[PDB]
Amino acid sequence: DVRFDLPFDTPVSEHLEYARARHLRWVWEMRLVRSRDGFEEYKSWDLPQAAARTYPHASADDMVVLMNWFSLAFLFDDQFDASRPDRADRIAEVARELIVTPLRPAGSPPRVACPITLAWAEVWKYLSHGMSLTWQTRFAASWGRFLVAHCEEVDLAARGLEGTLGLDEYAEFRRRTVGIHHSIDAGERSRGFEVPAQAMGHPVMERMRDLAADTIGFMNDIHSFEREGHNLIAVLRRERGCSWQQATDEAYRMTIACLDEYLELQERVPQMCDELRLDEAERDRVRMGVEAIQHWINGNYEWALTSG
Amino acid sequence: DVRFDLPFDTPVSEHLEYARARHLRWVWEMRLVRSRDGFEEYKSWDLPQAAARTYPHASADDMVVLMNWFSLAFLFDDQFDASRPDRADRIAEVARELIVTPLRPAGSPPRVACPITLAWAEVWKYLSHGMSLTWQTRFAASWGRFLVAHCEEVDLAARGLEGTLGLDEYAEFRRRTVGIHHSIDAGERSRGFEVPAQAMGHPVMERMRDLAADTIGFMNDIHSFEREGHNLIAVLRRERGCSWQQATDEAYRMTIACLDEYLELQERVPQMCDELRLDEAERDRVRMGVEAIQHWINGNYEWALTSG
Ligand SMILES: [Cl-]
Ligand SMILES: [Cl-]
Ligand SMILES: [Cl-]
Ligand SMILES: [Cl-]
Ligand SMILES: [Cl-]
Ligand SMILES: [Cl-]
Ligand SMILES: [Cl-]
Ligand SMILES: [Cl-]
Repeated sequence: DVRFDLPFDTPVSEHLEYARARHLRWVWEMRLVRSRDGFEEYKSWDLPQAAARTYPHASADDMVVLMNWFSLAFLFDDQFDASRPDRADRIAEVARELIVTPLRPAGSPPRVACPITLAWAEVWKYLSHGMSLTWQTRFAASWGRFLVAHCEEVDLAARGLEGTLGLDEYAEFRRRTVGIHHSIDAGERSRGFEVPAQAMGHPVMERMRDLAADTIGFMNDIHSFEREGHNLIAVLRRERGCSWQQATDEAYRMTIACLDEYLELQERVPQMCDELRLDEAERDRVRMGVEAIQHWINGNYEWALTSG
Repeated sequence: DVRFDLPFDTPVSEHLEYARARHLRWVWEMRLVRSRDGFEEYKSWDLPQAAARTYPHASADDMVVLMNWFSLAFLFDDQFDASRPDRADRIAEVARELIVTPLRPAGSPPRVACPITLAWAEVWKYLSHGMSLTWQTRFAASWGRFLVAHCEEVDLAARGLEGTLGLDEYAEFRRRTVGIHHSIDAGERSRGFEVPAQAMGHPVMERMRDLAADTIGFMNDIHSFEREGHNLIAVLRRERGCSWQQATDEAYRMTIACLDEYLELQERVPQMCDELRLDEAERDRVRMGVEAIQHWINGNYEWALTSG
C-alpha cells in the first residue's frame, strides 16, 4: 500500500456533522437517490468528509452547499440506466446542461430538466452568490473543461477504447478529467476572498494548478488500483512491459516528481508577488489561494486513506 | 431615419478585398451555403465589410479568420430546415456544441458534426492561437453566455412568446443576445495584445462593455425596425402606449443616454489605471482595449448605414 508523506498540515471543518445531516436530507429532497440501497451506497463514499477536509474554512451553511455540490459530480453517472443503448448520448446531453447553467443568470431553469440539472441550477445560485464576474467566468470555464473531458471518458468506454491511451496522452487527459481546477476555484467562494486576477494568470500559479491536478489524479489512480486499463498503473505497465510492482513504483515516482515541482513553485510565490508589484493585502489573498490548493492535495489524500 | 453622430474616428482594414475573396470561397468549401441563391443572399449582408470596420488592425490572414467567424453566427439560424417540428431543439443541440468547442483542446473534433460545428472547430483553433489561458477562458464564457441567450430567443419565438417582454426585461435580455462581449474580446486576438486582467475585472471596464453592448443592441433594433414585437421600438410603444414616432424618439434617447454614460467612463480610464498602479506598457494595452470597444460601436454603426 503506497503511502505519501506530504509536507502540509491542514485544517478540517468543525461543521462536518451539522452539514452532513442537512446534506443527506437534501439528496433525498432533490431526488438524487431513489432507494434506500442507493442511499446507503452513496453514504459509504463519505463525501461529506472530503468536503470538510477540502473546504475547511466554510461557514456552516456554505459547508452544506459544498457537500451538496460535491454529491452532484459523484452521483452524475448513477443518474442514468446503465444498460440503455444510447447511455453515452444522454450523459453528453445532461453534462452540457450542467455546462451552460453557469453561463445563464442565476435562478434560471434548465432546459433539460432532470433531478441532477435542477439540483445544479439550485447549487450554482448559492455557489456564485457574492462572487465577481471574473471568478464566475473562471469557474465556469474550469467546470466546463472538466465536464467535456468527462464526456470524452464516457465515450472512450462506450466505444470499447479503454486501454488505448499511452502514457503521455493518458497523463494529459487525466489532468483534464480529475476536475481539480474548478475545485480550487471554489476555495475562494468557501472562504470569502478572490485571488488577484494578475496572479491567477501568472505562469507560476497556472502551473501550480496543473501540478496539483496531476498529483491528485495520480494519487487517486494509485488508490483505486490497489482496490481492484484506464489507470496510471495499468498504463505504465503496458507502456514499459514491466511488473505490476515496477509499474506501482513508477506511478509513485511520477507523483512525487509532480509534488516536488509543485513545492518548488510554492517557494517562488513571494518572487511572483514582487514581479507583479502586489501590495500586502493582495499578497495575503495570494497566500490564501495557495492554501486552497494545499487543502485539496492534503485533504484528498487524508480522505482517501479512510476508504469510500 | 435615425442617424447618430458618434465622437469616434475609426480605421478600416486595408484587407477587405483580399480577405473577402478567400472568405467567400471558404463558405462554400465548408458547406455553410448550399445553393447559388443562398450564397447571393449571404453576400448581400456584406459581413466582410463589418469585419473590416470592427477589427481594423488585423493582419491579412487573420482578417480572413475573422470574416469566417463572423459568418458562423449569422449563418447559424439558416443551417436548419425552418419548417421541421423540433427546430428549436436541434438549434440548442448545435449551439451547445459551439459552446463546448472552446472548452476542449484546439483541433479536437466536435461530437455533433455538421457544417457549422466543423467550421467552428477550425476557426477556434486559429482564433485561440497565441492567446493566453486567461483570454481563452474569458472568450469562452462571453461566447457561451451569448449562445445560451440565443437559444432563449429561439425558444421564446417557437413558444409563441414574442412580444411578452416588458421594457426592463427586454433591455437586460438584449444586452445578452447582442453578443458584443465576445466581439470585443476578439479585438485582442486581432491586434495582438491582451488587456491587463486586473483592468478587465475593474468596475469601470466591466460597465463599459455592458454599455457598449446596450448601445449597439439598441442601434441595431432602431435600424432593423426602420426596415419592416421583439424590438426595442415595439417594446417601448407597448410599455408607454405612445405613437410609433414617440417610441422611436424614446429608443433614440435611451441609446444616447447609454452612449453618454459610456463616454463618461471612457474619461475615467486614466484614473482607473492610477488606482490599479499600472505601468506605462500596461496603460498602453488598456488604451488598445478601449479602442477595440470604439471599433465595435463605430464600425457597427457605419456598416449599418450601408444596408445588408
Ligand atoms: Cl475553505
Ligand atoms: Cl466537484
Ligand atoms: Cl498503448
Ligand atoms: Cl478578496
Ligand atoms: Cl483590430
Ligand atoms: Cl460574431
Ligand atoms: Cl408587456
Ligand atoms: Cl499584450
